[PDB]
Amino acid sequence: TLTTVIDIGNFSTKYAYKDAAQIKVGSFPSILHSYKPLEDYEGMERVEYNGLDYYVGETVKNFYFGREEQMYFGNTRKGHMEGQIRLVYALYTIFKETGAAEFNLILTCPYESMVTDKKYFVQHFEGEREVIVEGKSFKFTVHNIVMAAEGLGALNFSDSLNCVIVDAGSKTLNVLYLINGSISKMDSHTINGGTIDNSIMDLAKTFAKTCSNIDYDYPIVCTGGKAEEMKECLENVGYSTVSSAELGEDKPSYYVNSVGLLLKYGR
Amino acid sequence: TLTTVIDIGNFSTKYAYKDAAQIKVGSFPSILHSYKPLEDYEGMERVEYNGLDYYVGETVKNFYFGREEQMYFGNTRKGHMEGQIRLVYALYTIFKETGAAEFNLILTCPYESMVTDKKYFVQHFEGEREVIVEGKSFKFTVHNIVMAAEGLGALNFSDSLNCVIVDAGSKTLNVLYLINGSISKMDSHTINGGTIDNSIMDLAKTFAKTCSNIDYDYPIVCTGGKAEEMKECLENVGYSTVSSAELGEDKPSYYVNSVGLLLKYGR
Amino acid sequence: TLTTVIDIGNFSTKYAYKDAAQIKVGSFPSILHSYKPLEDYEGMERVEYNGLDYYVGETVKNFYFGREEQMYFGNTRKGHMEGQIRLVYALYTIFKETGAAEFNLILTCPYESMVTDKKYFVQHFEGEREVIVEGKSFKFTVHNIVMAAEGLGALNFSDSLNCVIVDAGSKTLNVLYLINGSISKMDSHTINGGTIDNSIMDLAKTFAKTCSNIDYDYPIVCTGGKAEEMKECLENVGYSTVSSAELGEDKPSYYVNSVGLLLKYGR
Amino acid sequence: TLTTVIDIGNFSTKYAYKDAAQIKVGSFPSILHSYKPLEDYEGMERVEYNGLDYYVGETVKNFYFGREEQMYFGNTRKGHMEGQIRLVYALYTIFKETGAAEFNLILTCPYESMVTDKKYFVQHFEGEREVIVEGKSFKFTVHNIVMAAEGLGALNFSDSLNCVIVDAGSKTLNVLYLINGSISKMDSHTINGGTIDNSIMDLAKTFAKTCSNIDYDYPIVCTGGKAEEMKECLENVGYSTVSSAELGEDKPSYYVNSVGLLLKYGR
Amino acid sequence: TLTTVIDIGNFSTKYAYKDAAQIKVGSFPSILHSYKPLEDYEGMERVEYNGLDYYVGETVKNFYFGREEQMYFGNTRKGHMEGQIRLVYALYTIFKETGAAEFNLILTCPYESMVTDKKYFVQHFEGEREVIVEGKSFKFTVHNIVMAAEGLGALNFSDSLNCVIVDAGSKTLNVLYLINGSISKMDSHTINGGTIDNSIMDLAKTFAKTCSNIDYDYPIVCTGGKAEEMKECLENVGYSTVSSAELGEDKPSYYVNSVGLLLKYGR
Ligand SMILES: Nc1ncnc2c1ncn2[C@@H]1O[C@H](COP(=O)(O)OP(=O)(O)O)[C@@H](O)[C@H]1O
Ligand SMILES: Nc1ncnc2c1ncn2[C@@H]1O[C@H](COP(=O)(O)OP(=O)(O)O)[C@@H](O)[C@H]1O
Ligand SMILES: Nc1ncnc2c1ncn2[C@@H]1O[C@H](COP(=O)(O)OP(=O)(O)O)[C@@H](O)[C@H]1O
Ligand SMILES: Nc1ncnc2c1ncn2[C@@H]1O[C@H](COP(=O)(O)OP(=O)(O)O)[C@@H](O)[C@H]1O
Ligand SMILES: Nc1ncnc2c1ncn2[C@@H]1O[C@H](COP(=O)(O)OP(=O)(O)O)[C@@H](O)[C@H]1O
Ligand SMILES: [Mg+2]
Ligand SMILES: [Mg+2]
Ligand SMILES: [Mg+2]
Ligand SMILES: [Mg+2]
Ligand SMILES: [Mg+2]
Repeated sequence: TLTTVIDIGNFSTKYAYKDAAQIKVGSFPSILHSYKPLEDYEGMERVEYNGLDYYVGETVKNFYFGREEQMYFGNTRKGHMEGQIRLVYALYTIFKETGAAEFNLILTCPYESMVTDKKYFVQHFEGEREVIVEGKSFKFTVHNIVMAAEGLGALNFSDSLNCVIVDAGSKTLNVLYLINGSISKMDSHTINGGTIDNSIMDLAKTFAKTCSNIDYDYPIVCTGGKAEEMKECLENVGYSTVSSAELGEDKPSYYVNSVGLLLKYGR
Repeated sequence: TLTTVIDIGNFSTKYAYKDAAQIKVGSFPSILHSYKPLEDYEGMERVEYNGLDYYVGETVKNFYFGREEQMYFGNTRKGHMEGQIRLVYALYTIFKETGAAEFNLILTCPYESMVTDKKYFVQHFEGEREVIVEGKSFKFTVHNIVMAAEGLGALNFSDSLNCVIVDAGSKTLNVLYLINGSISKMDSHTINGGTIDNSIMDLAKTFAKTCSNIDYDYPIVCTGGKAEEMKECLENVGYSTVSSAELGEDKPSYYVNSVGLLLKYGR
Repeated sequence: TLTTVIDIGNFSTKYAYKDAAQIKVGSFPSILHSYKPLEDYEGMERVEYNGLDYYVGETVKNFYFGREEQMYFGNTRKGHMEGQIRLVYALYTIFKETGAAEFNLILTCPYESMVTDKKYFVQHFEGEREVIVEGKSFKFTVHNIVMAAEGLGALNFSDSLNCVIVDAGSKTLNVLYLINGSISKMDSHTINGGTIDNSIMDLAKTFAKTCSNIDYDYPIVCTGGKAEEMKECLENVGYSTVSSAELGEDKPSYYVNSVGLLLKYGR
Repeated sequence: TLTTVIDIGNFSTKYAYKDAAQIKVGSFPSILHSYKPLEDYEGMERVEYNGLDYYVGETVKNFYFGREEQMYFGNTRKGHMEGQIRLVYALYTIFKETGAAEFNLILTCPYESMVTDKKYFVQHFEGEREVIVEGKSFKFTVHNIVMAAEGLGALNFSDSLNCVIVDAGSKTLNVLYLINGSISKMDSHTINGGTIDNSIMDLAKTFAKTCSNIDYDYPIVCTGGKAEEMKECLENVGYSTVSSAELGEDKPSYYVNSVGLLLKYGR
Repeated sequence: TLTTVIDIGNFSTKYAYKDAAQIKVGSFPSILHSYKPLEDYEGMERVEYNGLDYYVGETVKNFYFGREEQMYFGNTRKGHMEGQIRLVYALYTIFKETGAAEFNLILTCPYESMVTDKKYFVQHFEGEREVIVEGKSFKFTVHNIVMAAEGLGALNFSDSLNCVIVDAGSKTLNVLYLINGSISKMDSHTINGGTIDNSIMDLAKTFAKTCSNIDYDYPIVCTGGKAEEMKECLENVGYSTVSSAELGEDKPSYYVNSVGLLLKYGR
């Protein structure tokens, strides 16, 4: 039984798991399109789960040639009748690396939609499910789902236990105000707009307007894919003790929300 | 040559000047947004200064409809690559009332950032500058800048020369401990949080914790926009000789930091 | 029915009671903050009494990370709409040690506010009250309140019956000039400023200015948390017969105002 | 080389010196406070001597607005780590009137602390010292110190050589029983309490209790700042040959302890 | 109407009266202090008479702890604006023993101040006066005052009608040279200094210098509180027929000046 953490995003979908003492990690881009029976596709794979028939892979962006603003799920309630495909293809990708068919899912979600997502993640996933990927059917088992918060993976790489975790996402910012290893509910934002639509210098300045109950000596931990460019544009705003979370060797900044939850949670 | 005082705040930006024996005064709200070329705007005006293109006016708050916690600059180092627009539009508003193009600026700033702000206010303003407001270009001249302290305008309306000036601001409190017409540097706070985010009864009680070297018979001069509600919630704490600064006729309490510096300084 | 003495201070809140022939004693830090619903707190506890909702405990100081000068009630009229929580949580802490729900309160207060505090301590506490601590409701009974003076606990450890009790507090000094086991009202000071804000060498020298009707052979009994450092800095001023009050075994110097009133009063 | 006499008191500090045949005299108030870097002070001056940093001047009483019982050194062993500043600023004030940098100090002290004060006055003052007053450093030289008694200046204005000198001070009475131009050690009091705290009618009556080995025809010479009001309240007690010491023209009664020692001693 | 004799001294105040054939007698110590509102005094009582507010009683000496040379009125003109309180409290003490409110006062005074004291004893006491002792007001009546001499009480216990009465007092000696039951005015001394300040062996030797017109076979009657130690130190000087006056049973030597005037005068 393999306990893994799958950070379903909008630009990409990051999965992390621990087989040996090392952490094996990977991702795949979060662009999927309806079926449209094609002649001979190469860099995409057909996924069928629960009455759906979608292409997930690298070359699904070829379906959106002159309409490239339509290839990204925008700030929309992860785990729809379209967002399940990103999760069950992430389960298949782990199976192509290990051979495990019994999963303990550590899902990530924004903190505002914490108790809301249990309609869609829990009921559709009760063990002994089955996908049909590239014709070949695949059966897996998920018998417990631990729905974490999107941002807490950067807390392991925080020098202070009392900080603000800024998730410089792709369609949304997840400001997560944290006290003692615990998340304050009143002071945690979810700012719309991400690094795809907006520049970081125009996105770090909207952080300084929303979370303006923060003096400039307060610790800020930047995470997300644009983390090391986020802290270079917050220091020009005037914050001082900001530090982006850096992972180990050969793991870039967009695995921080996923790798750090593996190093902390899932007991 | 017109000597004027411009109190750049976070909720609003107050300007005061003296043409006749009277003091002509006014303000405009401190909400500005990036350009976004619009069809036909009515209650806002486009301002271009130094590679910037921002809307300043009454109806800029319509850009922040479902996101009203993003319309206010929060406690952030006045005179950025965004806060210059509030000053040069305040210069334009004076020009629409008098016709003066040579200014002597009496700027206000918090006392903690007194010697720090001279990188941004002095270097960008050296006379013969030019804005482009609503298409029509406008040229002005500023050849001396007197950077005052944010709160000293209430000192003219203080019965005692030895008092504490509490600036019940909008994003910050500027407690300014004063001895003999001079500002003590050790005992002057700058408390984060203002009347927008916090209630006054929860904000006057944080004044009693910080500036607790003050016995209850010591004079406190409340200024700012919420001044006459500030002194009604300090007397419930236990202070006795507190008195908010009242201006003349038809000038409300939020001009005290600006009008009082005109009646005292700028020689 | 348990007769106990609760010395509500500013740095801490000390409670003392007598169950066996020994005196069981304890305290908890006097830092409390508004509610702000948190995810999973560990070293703090929620207290609800009379329309209030506050966290009292060890880790409430984490709410005041970059603003550590805001965590202490400063010289402010004990028993407010915020200071009742320190008393009713002290009643709960005794209940977790004995199981008593009927209390005889020996409260301490400064001598200047002796007859003044009966608006707030008497009327809010008339027996059969109820707190809600950590969800679990708790009912107690207080049917008599003996409001003592803050400093008289050191009188039991005084070799002379005619002395000056110097309460080296945390926000205030309570100089209590005493004749024959009775408190002189004209010669009892209440000096603002304590050991948190001021150093003791700069605080013992303000004692020598105020209470300067004292010749150097007159007995001075130092109490408070900084008592044994208070007498080492009064002897450098020039006082000779000064002696800090020492308790029994395993009771430090900050219980003197509370333990000594149990050994003397509450009949 | 200028031989001068400096009567360090508690209300004021009187210096006297003789340049021409006349006596040039002056004083400055004895209120000093710790440093607290201020913006623009007017009637006070910064004094730095031997690791100290104090304000001495007229307007130092503005630091003690609601706490006016804290501005006076009370009966405390002249020449501390705070009382040296009153002496070295008195040396600076003479230098601003003459230009002398080599001093022969005639210090005054109470007779009880005659041989005791030589730890603090002699060792800290051995010539070639240096103060830093108002930024500008000042070097002086003191190579002999003649420690007189506080009261003997009134002996020159005494018609009898066998009298009692009553020093109606500010924090203390220096009754100095004198026989033949020499001071009796057994019959010289030092009564605590002065004219600041106590009224003279309640202070002259404590003289009649202590020095009650004095019949009513015995000469009493009243000195100090309240001298001519002291003799008007001793005659109501019943003393008959009491006469306050009057100086020359335009020198009030509080220079008697300082001017009279210049006219008698310092050989 | 009760005729009583009240010997106001400096160490104590002795009153004597005759209700039955016996003489009821008593005293109280002559230490009084200004008011200073105290919390709960035990062994002292508040006395208010004629705009005065003083504590008279046993424990008033606690007000003079480190200053014990200030608790005694020294040789100062009995019946001041402070010495009236000792008399009217002596009237109250008689009222607590009998219930009499109409007094015939036999006051004692030194012989030198015989005709002088009638300004203060007669005018302030004209019947129907009123004290306020311990809150409870008390009205009395004094309609004749017989001002005796301090020492004549020992004349009843003198074997010779031609003697010298030596009053070994507390602040003064009242040598009273007596011929035929009548007092010689030229040869009656009043020597300053008493048994408090001076030893008797150093006080009996000053008697031998002043009243040196006395041969050693001449009768000397020692009275006062130190009477039986006075005659033991006059016999070492060389006087032979000296005999201290001894009262009846359970009346010590300090009632002789008061009891003996009751047995002789007041007709
Ligand atoms: N598989 C990947 N390969 C390269 N860059 C990536 C990858 N995944 C994410 N990134 C970088 O991360 C940014 C997106 O941030 P990310 O945290 O992945 O968004 P989300 O919150 O949707 O996961 C992109 O701009 C991209 O530069
Ligand atoms: N132009 C205005 N019209 C009405 N109310 C105002 C105006 N400007 C300020 N106020 C009042 O003042 C408060 C803001 O305080 P203010 O001192 O103006 O903030 P700042 O320190 O940013 O200038 C607001 O809550 C508002 O009630
Ligand atoms: N619970 C505690 N644990 C350890 N030290 C304490 C505690 N409470 C007080 N002290 C000591 O006492 C000092 C504060 O003095 P205290 O008399 O408690 O202040 P207050 O007058 O506000 O009660 C602190 O500096 C601290 O060293
Ligand atoms: N510089 C001064 N100006 C006016 N009055 C003074 C001055 N110095 C002293 N006095 C008077 O003298 C009194 C204090 O007595 P003084 O002998 O100066 O005290 P100290 O013994 O401390 O020197 C004060 O009540 C004041 O009236
Ligand atoms: N009430 C008293 N109790 C005990 N001893 C007393 C009392 N009154 C006087 N004495 C003794 O008398 C002495 C004082 O002499 P006294 O004649 O009382 O003085 P005065 O002339 O002032 O009355 C004291 O030394 C004391 O020993
Ligand atoms: Mg993400
Ligand atoms: Mg403002
Ligand atoms: Mg305390
Ligand atoms: Mg003096
Ligand atoms: Mg007598």
